[PDB]
Amino acid sequence: TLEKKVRKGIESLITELKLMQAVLSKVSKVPADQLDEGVKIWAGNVKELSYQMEDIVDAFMVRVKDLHRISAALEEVVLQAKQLAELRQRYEVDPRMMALYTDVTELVGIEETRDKLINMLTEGDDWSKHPLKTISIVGFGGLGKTTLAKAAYDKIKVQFDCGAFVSVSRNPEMKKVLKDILYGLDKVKYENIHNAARDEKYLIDDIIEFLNDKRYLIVIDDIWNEKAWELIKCAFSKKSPGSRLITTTRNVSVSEACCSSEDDIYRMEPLSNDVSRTLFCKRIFSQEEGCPQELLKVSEEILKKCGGVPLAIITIASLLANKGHIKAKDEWYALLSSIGHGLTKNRSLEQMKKILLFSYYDLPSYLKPCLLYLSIFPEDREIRRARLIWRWISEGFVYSEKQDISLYELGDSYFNELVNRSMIQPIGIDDEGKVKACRVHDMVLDLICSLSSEENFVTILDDPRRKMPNSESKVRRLSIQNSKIDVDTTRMEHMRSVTVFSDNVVGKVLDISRFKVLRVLDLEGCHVSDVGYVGNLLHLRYLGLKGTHVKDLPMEIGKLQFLLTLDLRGTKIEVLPWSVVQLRRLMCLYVDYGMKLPSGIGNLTFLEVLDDLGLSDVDLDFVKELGRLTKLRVLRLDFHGFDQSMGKALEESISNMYKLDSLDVFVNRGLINCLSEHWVPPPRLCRLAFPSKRSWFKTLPSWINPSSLPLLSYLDITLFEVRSEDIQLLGTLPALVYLEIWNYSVFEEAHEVEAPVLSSGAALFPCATECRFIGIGAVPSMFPQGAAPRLKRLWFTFPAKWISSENIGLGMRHLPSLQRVVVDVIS
Amino acid sequence: MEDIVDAFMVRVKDLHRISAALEEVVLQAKQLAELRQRYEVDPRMMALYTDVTELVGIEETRDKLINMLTEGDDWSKHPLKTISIVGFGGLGKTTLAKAAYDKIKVQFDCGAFVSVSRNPEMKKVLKDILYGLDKVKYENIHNAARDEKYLIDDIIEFLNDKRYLIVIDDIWNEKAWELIKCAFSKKSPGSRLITTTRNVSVSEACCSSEDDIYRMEPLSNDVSRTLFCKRIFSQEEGCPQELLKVSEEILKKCGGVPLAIITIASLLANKGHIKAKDEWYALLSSIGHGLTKNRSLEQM
Ligand SMILES: Nc1ncnc2c1ncn2[C@@H]1O[C@H](COP(=O)(O)OP(=O)(O)OP(=O)(O)O)[C@@H](O)[C@H]1O
Ligand SMILES: Nc1ncnc2c1ncn2[C@@H]1O[C@H](COP(=O)(O)OP(=O)(O)OP(=O)(O)O)[C@@H](O)[C@H]1O
Repeated sequence: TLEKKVRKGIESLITELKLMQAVLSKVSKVPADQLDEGVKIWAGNVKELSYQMEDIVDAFMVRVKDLHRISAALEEVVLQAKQLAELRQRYEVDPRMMALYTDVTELVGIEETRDKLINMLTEGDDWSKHPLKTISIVGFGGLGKTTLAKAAYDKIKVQFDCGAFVSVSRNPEMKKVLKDILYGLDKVKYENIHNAARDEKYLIDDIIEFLNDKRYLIVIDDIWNEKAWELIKCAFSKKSPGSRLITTTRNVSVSEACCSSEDDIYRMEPLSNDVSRTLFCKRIFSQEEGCPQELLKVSEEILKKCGGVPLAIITIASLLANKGHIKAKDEWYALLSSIGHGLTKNRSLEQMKKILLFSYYDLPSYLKPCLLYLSIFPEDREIRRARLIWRWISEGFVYSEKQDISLYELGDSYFNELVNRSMIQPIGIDDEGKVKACRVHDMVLDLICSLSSEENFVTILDDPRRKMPNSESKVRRLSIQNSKIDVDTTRMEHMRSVTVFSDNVVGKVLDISRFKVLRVLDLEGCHVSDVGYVGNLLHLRYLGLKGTHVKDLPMEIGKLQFLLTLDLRGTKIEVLPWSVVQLRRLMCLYVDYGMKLPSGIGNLTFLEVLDDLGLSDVDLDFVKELGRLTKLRVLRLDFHGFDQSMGKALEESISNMYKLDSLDVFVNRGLINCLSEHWVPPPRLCRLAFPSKRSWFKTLPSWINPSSLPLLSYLDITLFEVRSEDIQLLGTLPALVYLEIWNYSVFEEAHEVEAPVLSSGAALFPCATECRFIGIGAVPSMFPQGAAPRLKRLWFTFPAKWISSENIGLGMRHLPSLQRVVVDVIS
Repeated sequence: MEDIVDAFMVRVKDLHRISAALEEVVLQAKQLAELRQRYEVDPRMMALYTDVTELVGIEETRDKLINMLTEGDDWSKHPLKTISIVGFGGLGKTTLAKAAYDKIKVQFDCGAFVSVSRNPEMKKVLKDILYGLDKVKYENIHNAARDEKYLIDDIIEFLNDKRYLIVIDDIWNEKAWELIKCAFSKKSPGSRLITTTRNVSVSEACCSSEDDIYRMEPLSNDVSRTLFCKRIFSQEEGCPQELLKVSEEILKKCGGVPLAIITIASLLANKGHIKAKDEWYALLSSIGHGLTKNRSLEQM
């Protein structure tokens, strides 16, 4: 009856959504420089309609009284889209080229870095008989990559026969690039080469035939989208000893497509603090620095902001001193406040903003919003990547149709794709084995915040900013920050998300239940426990309550039929309500071992990651129940009171799981009567940790074999005894990037540190960067340096009575950077 | 709409439902109309520049081809003849032609390796033929734009009293080739032509005799095994001993196309057999339903 017309209109809305998203993606490709203002205004209005109809369709999906409301809203938004239609019909060089021409005696700190680039390629030019090699230089935004290549280039040209710079832009024309290569080789024979119009191929043949019996040193820079470089590499495919190539790029996934060797990849780092200070004082300051003595702290704090990027500091210095330091200690602070939120809205600085937006424009779709989402988080802090992944999934930024992907690995791939585009610095390694958190450069972060605020993507309340938009109704994302004064929340009815950063004003001034529709709720670090209204929120996906003093949670959580996250670390709650099996969709459950889980967990079939499951006073059915739901990828378990044949029951029921990637079991000072020696492990596994040290195994587990579980890269194992064949067996394993073994009896009984030996094989360690042995003697005279090619640190124990022995054959420099080690010695 | 029409035509009470469906289908047609109005290099070219000492099995077929066209070179007074090579997808038809071309080249006075696309521009093709014949006299021939005719005459006059061995590959739509044939119409004994195409029905448009049409066949199982192991493995195939069965089964699906084998060998060795017995089963199972949606496989 009435349901049929709305059920029919919904997919019409969906088709319109697809068309609008297509045109929005097309119009956002062009830089906001060639795009006329009329098309841009129309695009903004289209974007607003896009949000409104997404909200209507989502309301329909979650709800199905209300049908009348949905129908009325649908007719209204149709009228709006119609009316917007006829308005539109009714009313209708490279910025970095100059840098290339800069005075040589204007670059500070260049010579040493240039020498490092030269002698990593010309060391084989001595005996220039080696096969040709390419040296790739990587970096982010602009930090000397092209200049350094030219300094090196202009230095070593007497000892070759040819050579040229060629640049490749964002969207090259291959014939143009090839004509540029031909022109630079010889400008006489190929003087009018840009007029000849053959093809992409005959001129490749000509360039090949030209470079026979010659050493040249061709350098190509700014190569993006590796598929473009696979054309040029065919021009360089005949044997030519003593010839070399240089490549510069912002994509670190294209550099390994060159030179096939990680030692040839040149990661280059920002300038050091003192070098950056010297450059900064060379531009503004004439010859001395001892005059101010009052803005020195200001210069320190400014140089900290730019970090090390020769570009940022060059631009800021040019802005700061037009003629004899036209500004002093007041507008310096005004600039400092302006950066972070609004610095770029200025003059002579917009030059560099295009150089930074190059990378943002090169991003494909489905990644522009993911990058723009970073504007939510504050200026300088590490951002846990798991938080970003779950927030992205809950927001709707991640989606697919393949059904062979668990929609989480997809988000991880998006994050890694952001990393390799040289836009966010990854730092640290988490407990799951991947990047822990990420940090974004200060200039880039402030620049993207402005770009996001050009539309209504987010809204930030900041004391330095202290600014509000004119339309309170059209607010979707809010980021409360240190500001705690103007907390008006009246006319934000369709609020997509909200998050609060370390504020005690929350709750007493905030009223969140008033947000009838809400998709994620993030409450890191707050001190509020009054959660009794989340039952009213039915669109919620992400609910973060880490460190929130939440003592208890409402019984009616089961109503939140759509839900994907519950983070409950650091909370005061110790028992979950029974109304949690009622949840049908979930992917993560971050709980601590103290809390007690109600029975019925086996119904949460869609669960993807489980963390810190406490097994205390558990019956057999509950232990067996975890095995029916097989979608886990990460599982963390600890226990105190079930150490019986139930252990073997669980150990067998785990093997039902076929998608694990990590595992770790925690137990106090006991033999592991859980893992049985006749049991198949999951086919896929990477981490397999065991962080307890008071615990031990009697023997090396039998199921540990090179045959099964071939993808391991981490052990953290501990055993009572040790054998000289166990180490050899561990050497049969393929990857095992990380190594750690503990000898329990050594630290607990009167046991002597013996010297195990690898008798069989040659290397048994192709790739193990880290190796740790505690209570086990790993003498470095176990094999010549041709055994473990990559091993940055090694730990072992050396008894003092072996000083007089002859088995201590160290002193030679092994292949990896193994000259830093402090071995624990025992008398 | 076509379902509505067929329903009416077969049926002729149903008039009421048919009419209702008619007006509502008109409704979606109109609605979609205004909804729409509201909003407004060759992959196989790089393969040509591949290392010679990587091909496996080219010599036997290449020697057979050379002596089936060069057999009359002794007493080089036989009239010119053409050889068509027929195949599907990638079976080195182009590579084999170049392998033969690079060997018997010193014993001709001219020669050109010229390609034709799906939709050729005849002026471009003939300019390419001219440029390959002599790169000095006809250096900037691609700039000059006379017509389809005078440059054909230029070719004909240039090919007076010479033996050339011109090879033209990837001819589709024989109506294209019958224009090129007029370039080679004067008697020129001791000179020959080589033609490749994925369309067998345009080969009998060439050479007018079945004995010259060269059907070419996929690789044998042994040669396919050698090429498959040479790309992935280091030097010995008997080292794994445990994915050998998976290897032969996955090789059976490619059959003998040096292409499928080359793509699978590249995709299956990212860095020294990235994993075994699991991803190889993934690629065996992924044939049929989703293997195409993958990475660096789109190039084929
Ligand atoms: N050591 C240095 N001393 C002084 N100025 C420098 C130094 N290195 C770079 N610059 C200047 O900083 C600007 C950075 O441009 P650069 O040549 O680094 O671009 P790039 O590294 O190729 O980055 P992009 O990939 O964005 O082109 C240029 O003006 C350059 O001259
Ligand atoms: N016998 C061989 N040994 C090794 N590699 C080969 C062999 N034959 C072809 N290849 C490789 O496989 C691909 C074959 O290209 P091919 O010559 O088949 O194109 P083609 O026959 O003209 O077919 P298409 O109709 O696709 O153009 C190239 O990558 C070639 O290098």
